[PDB]
Amino acid sequence: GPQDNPYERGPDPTEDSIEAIRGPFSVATERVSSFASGFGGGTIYYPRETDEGTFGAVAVAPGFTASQGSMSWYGERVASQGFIVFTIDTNTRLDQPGQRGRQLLAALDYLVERSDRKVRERLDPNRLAVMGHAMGGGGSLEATVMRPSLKASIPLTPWNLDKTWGQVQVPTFIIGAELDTIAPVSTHAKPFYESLPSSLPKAYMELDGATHFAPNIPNTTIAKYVISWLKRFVDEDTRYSQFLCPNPTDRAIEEYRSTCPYK
Ligand SMILES: [Ca+2]
Ligand SMILES: [Zn+2]
Ligand SMILES: [Zn+2]
Ligand SMILES: [Zn+2]
Ligand SMILES: [Zn+2]
Ligand SMILES: [Zn+2]
Repeated sequence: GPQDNPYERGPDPTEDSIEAIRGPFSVATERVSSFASGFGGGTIYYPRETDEGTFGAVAVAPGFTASQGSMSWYGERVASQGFIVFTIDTNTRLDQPGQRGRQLLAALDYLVERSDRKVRERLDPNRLAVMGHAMGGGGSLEATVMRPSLKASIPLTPWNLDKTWGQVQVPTFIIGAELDTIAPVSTHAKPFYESLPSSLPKAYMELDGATHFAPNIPNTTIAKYVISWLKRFVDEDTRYSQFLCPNPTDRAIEEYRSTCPYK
């Protein structure tokens, strides 16, 4: 309940509520011009109801050649669970993971400093996270090295030629696609996960039968655990621990690794 955690938002969760296309908050959007400094603009999805307090935020990057449209479904699916979600475009579609990491941070700074009052008043600027697909997922990793105060990081089918992440301090949930041929899990997702410190709160979820582009369309397995990870780490909301620990066993999951329990 709220008495034991000022960041709890929404009713106590169930598998129904974390699998739902929409959570308990209605959502509005603020579009941000590509002319914004430091990144290519995007769309901010935010909860409309203010009666429970302010919210943490997650910036969400797409992958190589891709635009915010490839990530749009995350916007309201996650924001409706009580988050500000900023699906960005990058400066160019050809940007690499390091560049994408810088841009994720620029998008977060935009939320804190430059966003429309409707967004700004709903934001707890102390509770920020990153997520991204493919090179954008490599960017999520990069952003956490650049800014260790981030609360959470969710690299989705991540791509990065840098395979070493032993300096990461941010709780990181990597989602792999078993059949990925662009960012194969053998050489991207799994080594990244294994390189993160074993004392870091972390998880690896591999999706059975999934291709590289699985994160770009609604996927209930991705959504429910993205929501749970953000709740646990952005909101410190231990009502969501039940879904993360012990390891999920959903049929769609090829394998799951974790450092449960998350103290
Ligand atoms: Ca720009
Ligand atoms: Zn509570
Ligand atoms: Zn490295
Ligand atoms: Zn499989
Ligand atoms: Zn279940
Ligand atoms: Zn079911």
